[PDB]
Amino acid sequence: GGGELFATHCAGCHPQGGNTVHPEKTLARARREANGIRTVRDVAAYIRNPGPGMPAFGEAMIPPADALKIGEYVVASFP
Ligand code: HEM
Repeated sequence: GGGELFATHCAGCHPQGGNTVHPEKTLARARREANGIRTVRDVAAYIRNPGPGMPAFGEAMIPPADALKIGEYVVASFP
């Protein structure tokens, strides 16, 4: 499940869709979209080449199908 993948790999730094490292860059829809992360595929692609301070999630670690599940959970969970 997308929710479980998020809890495992992302919730530590993005609890409830926030950001413990860079306060301004939360997962809230308006914030992420202002930075070009709008679609499920945008989220999936972003984790492979993220911004400073965020570890990169390669395809070997998180296969395409799972990256999409994470994206599906992110867009629906954080308005
Ligand atoms: C696969 C799980 C994760 C997802 C889905 C995710 C997703 C995102 C997204 C969409 C953004 C906003 C990008 C922007 O607006 O420019 C972001 C930013 C960020 N994430 Fe994550 N993240 C994940 C895991 C992590 C982890 C584990 C950490 C903490 C070690 C982390 C730290 C950050 C930081 C520091 C930023 C700011 C990057 C910058 O300053 O450009 N993220 N993340």
